[PDB]
Amino acid sequence: PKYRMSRPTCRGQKWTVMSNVWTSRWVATGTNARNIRPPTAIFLKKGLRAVSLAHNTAGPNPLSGTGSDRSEFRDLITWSPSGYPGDESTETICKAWSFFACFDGKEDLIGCISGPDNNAVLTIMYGGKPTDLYNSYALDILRTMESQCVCNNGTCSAMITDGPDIGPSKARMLFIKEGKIEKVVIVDGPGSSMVEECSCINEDSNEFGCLCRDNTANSRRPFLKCFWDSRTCKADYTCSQTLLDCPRPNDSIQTCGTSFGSLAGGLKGAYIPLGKGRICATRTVDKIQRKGMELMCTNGNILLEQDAMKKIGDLVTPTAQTGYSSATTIPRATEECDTICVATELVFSGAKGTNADLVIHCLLGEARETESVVTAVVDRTTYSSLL
Amino acid sequence: PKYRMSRPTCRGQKWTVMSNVWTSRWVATGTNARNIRPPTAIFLKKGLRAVSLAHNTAGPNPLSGTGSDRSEFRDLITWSPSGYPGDESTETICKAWSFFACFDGKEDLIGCISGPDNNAVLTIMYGGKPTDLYNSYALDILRTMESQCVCNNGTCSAMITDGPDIGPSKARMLFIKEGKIEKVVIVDGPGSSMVEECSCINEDSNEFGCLCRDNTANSRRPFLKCFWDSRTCKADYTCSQTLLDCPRPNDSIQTCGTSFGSLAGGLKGAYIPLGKGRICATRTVDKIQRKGMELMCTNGNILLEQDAMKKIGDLVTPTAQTGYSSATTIPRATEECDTICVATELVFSGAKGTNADLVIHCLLGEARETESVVTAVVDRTTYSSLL
Amino acid sequence: PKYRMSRPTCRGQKWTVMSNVWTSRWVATGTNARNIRPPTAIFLKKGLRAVSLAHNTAGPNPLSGTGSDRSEFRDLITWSPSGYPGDESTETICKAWSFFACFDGKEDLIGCISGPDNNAVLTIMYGGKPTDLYNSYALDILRTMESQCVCNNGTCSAMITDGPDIGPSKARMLFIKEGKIEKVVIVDGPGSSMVEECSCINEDSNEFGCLCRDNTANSRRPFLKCFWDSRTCKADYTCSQTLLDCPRPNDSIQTCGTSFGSLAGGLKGAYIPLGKGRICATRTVDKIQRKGMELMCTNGNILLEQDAMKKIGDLVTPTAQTGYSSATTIPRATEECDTICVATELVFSGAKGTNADLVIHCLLGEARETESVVTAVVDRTTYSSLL
Amino acid sequence: PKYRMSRPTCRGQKWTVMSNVWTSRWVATGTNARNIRPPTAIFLKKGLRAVSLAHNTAGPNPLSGTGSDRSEFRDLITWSPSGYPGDESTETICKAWSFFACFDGKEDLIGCISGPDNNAVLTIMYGGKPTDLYNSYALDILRTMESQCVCNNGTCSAMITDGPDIGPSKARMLFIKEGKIEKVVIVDGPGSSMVEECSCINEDSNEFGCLCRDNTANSRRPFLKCFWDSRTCKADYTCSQTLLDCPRPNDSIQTCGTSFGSLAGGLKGAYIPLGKGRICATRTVDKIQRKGMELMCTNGNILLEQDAMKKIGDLVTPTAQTGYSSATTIPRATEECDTICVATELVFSGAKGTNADLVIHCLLGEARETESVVTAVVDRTTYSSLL
Ligand SMILES: CCC(CC)O[C@@H]1C=C(C(=O)O)C[C@H](N)[C@H]1NC(C)=O
Ligand SMILES: CCC(CC)O[C@@H]1C=C(C(=O)O)C[C@H](N)[C@H]1NC(C)=O
Ligand SMILES: CCC(CC)O[C@@H]1C=C(C(=O)O)C[C@H](N)[C@H]1NC(C)=O
Ligand SMILES: CCC(CC)O[C@@H]1C=C(C(=O)O)C[C@H](N)[C@H]1NC(C)=O
Ligand SMILES: [Ca+2]
Ligand SMILES: [Ca+2]
Ligand SMILES: [Ca+2]
Ligand SMILES: [Ca+2]
Repeated sequence: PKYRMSRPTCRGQKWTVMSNVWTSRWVATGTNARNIRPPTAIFLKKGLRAVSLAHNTAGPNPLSGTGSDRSEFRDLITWSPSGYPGDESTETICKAWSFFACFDGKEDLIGCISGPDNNAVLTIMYGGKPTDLYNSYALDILRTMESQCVCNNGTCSAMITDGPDIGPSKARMLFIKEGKIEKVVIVDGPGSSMVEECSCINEDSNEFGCLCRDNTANSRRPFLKCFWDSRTCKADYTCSQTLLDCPRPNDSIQTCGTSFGSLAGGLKGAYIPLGKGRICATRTVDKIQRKGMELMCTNGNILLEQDAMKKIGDLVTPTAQTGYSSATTIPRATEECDTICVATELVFSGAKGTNADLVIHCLLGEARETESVVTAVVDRTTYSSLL
Repeated sequence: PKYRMSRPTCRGQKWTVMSNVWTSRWVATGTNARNIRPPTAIFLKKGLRAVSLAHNTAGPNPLSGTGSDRSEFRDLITWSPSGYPGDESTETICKAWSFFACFDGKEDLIGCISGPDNNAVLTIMYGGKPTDLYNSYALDILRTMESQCVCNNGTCSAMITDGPDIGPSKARMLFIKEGKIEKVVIVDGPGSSMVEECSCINEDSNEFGCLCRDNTANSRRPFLKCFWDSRTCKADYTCSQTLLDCPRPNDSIQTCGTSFGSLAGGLKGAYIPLGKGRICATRTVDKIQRKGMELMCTNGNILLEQDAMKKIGDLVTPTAQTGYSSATTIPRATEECDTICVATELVFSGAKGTNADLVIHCLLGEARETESVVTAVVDRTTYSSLL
Repeated sequence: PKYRMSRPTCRGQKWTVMSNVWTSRWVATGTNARNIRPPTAIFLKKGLRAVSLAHNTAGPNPLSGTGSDRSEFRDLITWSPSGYPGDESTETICKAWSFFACFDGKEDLIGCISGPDNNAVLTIMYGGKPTDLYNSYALDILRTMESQCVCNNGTCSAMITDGPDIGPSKARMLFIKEGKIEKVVIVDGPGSSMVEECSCINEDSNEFGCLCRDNTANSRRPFLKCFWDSRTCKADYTCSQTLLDCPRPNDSIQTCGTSFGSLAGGLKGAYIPLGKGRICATRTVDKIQRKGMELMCTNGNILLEQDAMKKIGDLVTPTAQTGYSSATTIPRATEECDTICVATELVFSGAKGTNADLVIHCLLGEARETESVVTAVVDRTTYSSLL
Repeated sequence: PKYRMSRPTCRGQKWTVMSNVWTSRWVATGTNARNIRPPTAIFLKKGLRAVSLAHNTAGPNPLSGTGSDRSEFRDLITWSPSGYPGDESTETICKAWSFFACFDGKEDLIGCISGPDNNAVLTIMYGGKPTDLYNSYALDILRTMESQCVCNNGTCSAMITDGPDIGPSKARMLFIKEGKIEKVVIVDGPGSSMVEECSCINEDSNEFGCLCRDNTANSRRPFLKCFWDSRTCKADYTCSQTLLDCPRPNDSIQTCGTSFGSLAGGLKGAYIPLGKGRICATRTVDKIQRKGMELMCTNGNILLEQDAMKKIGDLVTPTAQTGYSSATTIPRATEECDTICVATELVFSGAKGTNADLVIHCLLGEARETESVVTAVVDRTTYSSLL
C-alpha cells in the first residue's frame, strides 16, 4: 500500500447515476432506517461509502429531536452507497455532530467534532484509533466540512472554523499525517471573514481547492485555494455572475472581490474541478428554497471573471427538495486521474422525523468539451404518506 | 491472482440441487425478505452468489409497485445462494433496472443500466469503482442480459441491446478489460433482428455462446457465437424442432435459418454447453404459461440440424410456476473444465407483491453420455395464504 | 496453510462449558430465531462453529412443519458457538436434510444430502464450490452422520448409509480429497447390519473411530474402526455392559459380538477417545426418554470387555430434555494433540414449533487419570410459557 | 505480527469523548438492544471494542431477570465502541458471568468464568479456541476483573479471586502465554485481604498496576503492583486522603497502610497511570450513590502519601447515574507510549429491565502538566418513559 498522490480529476462525457440511498423507501417499508443529516459520499478504505451524521435512532418509531443539529446522541456512520443507513453495511464511527473523513491510501482519517457549543473539540482518528485533537479557538461551535478531507503522500488537509454563525467565522486549515496535526494555517484573503462547510477536491499534483458556504447575506461562495508543497491557503469570493449559494438573488454582474447578496443564510455545495482547466459547481434550482440541484461549469477563472457558468444539466428532479451536496474522488487504476462523483442530499420529513435520501452521480466516459447529465427522478408520491 | 481463462464446461453424471433461495418462506415467516425479479446465480469474487434486481422494499409490508420493471427505486443486489434477499449475506451493488456481472479472476465486473426509457445509460463498475459508460443508441430502453458476463485473460464480454421490444432490436457486444470498454461489435446475422436477454457461457479456449430471447412471434432462440481472439460475434436462429422460447407452438420440423413461431412474447432461457460437443438448454414444460423447467440436450449443431433435443429431465415440479433461467460456470482446481450450474427463477405473487424464489442445479460426477436430474420440488401449500 | 494431520485428542482435567446456544431464549424474546434440529459443534475454517439443519423459517411466527425430518425447505446453516441460529453470525451453506462437514486445514469440506426418499443425492462442496456427488444405492433415504467428517493430510472421511430404517442399513465410508471421492468402502463386520448417524473422531496418526446408532432393538452401539493408510474400515458392536443407546434396558453382562436390546429405536451419541488409551461416550440418563446426558469412560477395549464404563459426570441437568450429541476436535497450537469438545442437543418445543438449544463442553487442563464435569444447568421455567 | 510490549501510557492535553454506546436510545427506539452490565472498553484484535456480559435477551420485550448477576444465560459479547449491543457489530464470545480479555499483538486472550457458585470455573480461550482452565479454590464465586488483562512479549496477566464477598477474598494473579497458564501468584501484602474487580494497566516496560475493589467497609482501594520479569505481585492500600471507592465517608487524613471506611460495599474503578510519574483514578461524585464520575490525579506515590488527588474534571454529568469504570491502552505508531482511554458505565433501568450505556474518553494532544476533560452530557428526559 502506497499513499495516494494528489492528481487531477478525470474529464468525461456524462454524469451517470451510480446509486441512490432511498432512506425514505425503507422508512415507509417499516425497517430500522436511521435518521440522517447531512449525507454525502466519500471514498474510504472499504471503497466508496455513503457517510452522514445520525441520531442513534431509527424508524419505524423514532425518538424525538431528529431535526436537531447538535446533541449528545449525534453520530457519525457510514454504509453502502446503494444501501440505507441502518442496514447490514452500516458502520458506526464516532461521537460527532460535525465531521470529516478521507482515505490516504493506507488508512482512514476521520475528524469527529462534538461537545458543548462554548468549547467543542475535534477528535482525530487514524486507522480506527484516536490519535489527536483540536480545540475551539472562538468558543462558539467549532465545526468542520461535513465532507471529505483531501490527501497527498500522507498529508491530508481539512477545513475547520469557529465563531458566530451570523458574524465572522475565521476558518483554519489543518494538515495531518497519520492522524497527527503537523500544521495549522489561518486562512486570510478577501473572502475569509465567514467561511464554513467547505467542499474540497484535489485539483493537481500540488493544489487543492474548496467551495464554501458564507452564511451571511453574501451569495458568492468563498473559494479556498491551497498548495500541498508549502501547505498554504488563501480565500477569495467567486466573481462569476452565477450565484451558487442558497438563498440568493438573481444572477447579476458585479465587480470582483467583494461580497454580493441580500438574503442571509447559506447552503453547502459541491466544488467539481474537471481536469486542470474546468470548474463546475452545484446550485439549487430555486433561488430561495432548497429545491433542485443543477450543475454549472466554466473553463475560466471564476474568481476573476464575471462570465456566467453554463448549465450542464439537472442532477435531480428540479422541484424535488434537495439540500447539501459535495464531491469525492475515486482512483482510476489505469490512468493518472481520479474519477469524480457528486453526492446530493434529498431531505424529507414527516411523522418519522427529519431524514435524507442521497444520490450519487459520477463523471464517466471519454472526455468531452461539454458533458451532460442523467437526471435522477425523485418522486415519493406512492409512499410519502408513510413518512 | 491470475485472470480466469476461457475453458470448456465439465461434463458429468447428474444435475443435483445445490441450494434453494426460498424467498417465499421468509415472506410468509414475516421477516424483511425483499421483492426480487429476474434472479439467477453468478460466480463472483465472494464465490457463487444469488444475484437479482430489487425494488428497495421488503416484506411484511412492501411498498406498492413490486410488479413494475423499471423505476427509480430499482437496484442490483447479491446474497447467499442458500439465503434470502435481505438476510445477513445481502450486498447492495448499484442503481439498476437491467444488469450484468461476472468475475475475471481478480475483480468483479458489474454493469448497471438505469435512467429514462428514451435515453437509459449503462454504468460500468470494476472492483467496486465506476469505470465507464455506454449510452443508448436506439433511444428505446437500452438493456442487457440479466445474467453473467463471460471472461478470458482479463477481457469480459456482455450483450446489450436497444430498440422496441417488438420491432427490430439490434444488439451489440461489449468487450471490457478492467471496466474499460475496448471493443463494441454490432451483432449481425440471420438471427440478429431482435435479440435480448442473452444467456452466455464460455464454450472453449477461444469460443463462447449465448441463447437469447426474440420477443416477436418467433419461438426459435437467437444464438450468439463469439470468438475471443478476433473479438467477433454472429447471430443465428436455432434450427432444432425443439422450440425453446415461451410462448411457442408445438415442436415441428422447419427449414433452418428462418424464424418460426405463432405467439408474440418471450422468456430468458439458459444456454448450457457441456464439454466441447454437447448443447443443452432449458424451456418451460408448458408451451404458453411460464410453468415448469425441463432440460433438453443434443450432441449436434442446433443451428444446422432439425433433430429434436432429448429431454434430460425436469429441474422442477413441472406444474410449478417458474420464470427466467440462466447458467454460470465455476472454476475447478482438479481439471481443466469449469463446473456449470443452472439457476431457474420461480416467480410467486400475493398480498406481499410480486417476488421470486431461486433453485440452483449443478452438473457433478463422472462424465456420462447422458445425464440425469434431481427434480427440485416446489410445493407452497403449507404457507401460501401468507404470501 | 498445511493440511491437518490425524493426531490423538488431548487428555485433561475437567469438562468446562465453553458456550451454550440458547435458541429458546431468543424464541421467547421474540427475535427471528430459526428452528433447528439436530445441532452440534464442528471445527471449521472460521473456527469452532455451531452447525445444524434448519427449515427456512424463524420465530416469532414460524411456518408449520418444523418437526419434519425431510422436506424441500430443509437447510444446512452454521453460526457462532455462543450465538443463536439466525443472528448476525449465521451462514447458510446448502440444501440439505442430512449433512456432514469438517475442515482439512485449507478449506471446508461439506456433504449435503437432499432429494426424494427413493433416490436422494449427496452433493459434496469443497471451498464453497460444489465438487462431487454420491448416489443412493439402496433407494431408501441415503443419509449421513449429522456431525463432523474426519481429516488427515487432505483425505477426509465420512460415513453414509442407505436402507430401511428398521431393517438392514449397510453403511459405506467415503474418502475425499479436495472434494473428490477417491475411495468408497463397504463396511462389513459383526456390527454392520444397521449402522447410522456415526459420530467420528481421529484417534491417532493412523486411525479414527466412530460410535453409531443402531435403530433396531439393539442397544449396543456399532463401532466403526478405520485406518488412514489403507483407507479401510470395519464394524463391531460394543461389548461393555454399559448400554449407550436410547432406548435401552438395564445394563447387563452379555457375551461380546452379538446384538443386545429389546426396545426398537435409537439415538445419535458422541464418541470421545481420550489420548491413545481411553474411551468415553455420552448416554442419556433416562433409559427410555431422551433426558439428561452423562459421560461414561473406560480405559479398556469396549469391543472386547463387558467391564462397565464408569460415569465421569452429568454434562447437563439430568432431568432436562436432551437429544443428539457428538464431539469435534480443535487444534492445540503448542502440542501434538487436539482439544476435544462434545456438543449435546437440548430439544424443546411449543407454540413456535420444534427447536433445539446446544451446549458445548471441552476437555481442558492438565491430564488426569479420571476427569470431572461442570454440569450445565437447563432450566426454562422463567420463560417457557413463551415457547 | 509482533507481540505487544509493555510500555508507559501517553501523557496529553485533554480527555475527549471518542464515542457513546447509547443502549438506552435503542431500547427506547424499539430495536433488539441487549441488556448488558459491567460494560467497558478493551483494545482487541479488531481494534477498540465495547465489551460486556449480557443475558441472551434484548428489547423491546426482554425476558425476566436482566438484573441478576450470575445465571446460566449470562454470556460475554463485544460490539462497536459507537454502536449498541445487539447491532450489526455484535460478536458473541463465550459463556460467562465473569470475564477478562486482551490482545497480545497476535491474538485475543479471553477469560470466561461460569458454573455453580460453590465451584465455578475459568475457561481460557486464545485466538478463538479453548486452551486452558483454572478451578475454584475457595468454593465461593471464583471471579475476575470484568476488564482488560495486560500483556508483554506474549505474556498476559489477569487477576482472579475467590471467597466470600464480605469476608477474606484472597486474590491470585495468572500469567498466561498463548492461553496456557504459566504462573499463578498468590497476591500478599497489607492490602490483599479482600481484593476484587481489579482494573489493571501497563505502567512501564517492566511494571503494571491495578486499582481494585475492597467490598468491606474499607474505602481505600487495594492497589496491585506487578513486575513482568519476575512475574511477581503485591497489594497495598491507597493512602491519599481522596477516597476512591463507593460508598465512602468524607475525605480525611489517616495513617498509611491500614484500611479505612465506614460503609460496606464497593465499586469497580479505573486505574489510569499517565506516563511514568503520574496516577489518576475515577470515582463517583456522590459519596454513597453511584452517581457521576470525576477524574482525580496526583504526581506522588498514592500508596505512601496522604496528599489529596486533584480533581481534573467531570467525565460525565455529575448527577447522572454511572457504575463501573476502567481503562484500556491502545498502541500508538508515532511514539513509544500507548494512548489511554477510560470507559465509564452509565446504568439505567425501567420497563425493559436493567441495562447500561457506555462513554469512552481518551487522553490526546500535547503532553500537559495538568489536563482537562470534555464533560459528556447524559440527559434522557426526551425518551426515558420508554425505558
Ligand atoms: C456550519 C454551518 C452552521 C454551524 C452553526 O449550521 C449548519 C447548518 C445547517 C443547515 O443549514 O442546514 C445544518 C448543519 N448541521 C449546521 N451545522 C452545525 C455544526 O450545527
Ligand atoms: C423492455 C424489454 C425487456 C426485455 C429485455 O422486457 C423484459 C421482460 C420481462 C418479462 O418478460 O418478464 C421482465 C424484465 N424486467 C423486462 N426488462 C426490462 C428492462 O424492462
Ligand atoms: C439416520 C436416522 C434416521 C433416518 C431415516 O432417522 C433420523 C432420526 C431422527 C430422530 O430419531 O430424532 C431425526 C433425523 N433427522 C432422522 N434422519 C433423517 C435422515 O430423517
Ligand atoms: C459476587 C461478588 C462480586 C464482586 C466481584 O459482585 C459483583 C458486584 C456487582 C455490583 O456491585 O454491581 C455486580 C457484579 N456482576 C458482581 N459480580 C459477580 C461475579 O456476581
Ligand atoms: Ca449566504
Ligand atoms: Ca418469442
Ligand atoms: Ca436401538
Ligand atoms: Ca468498599
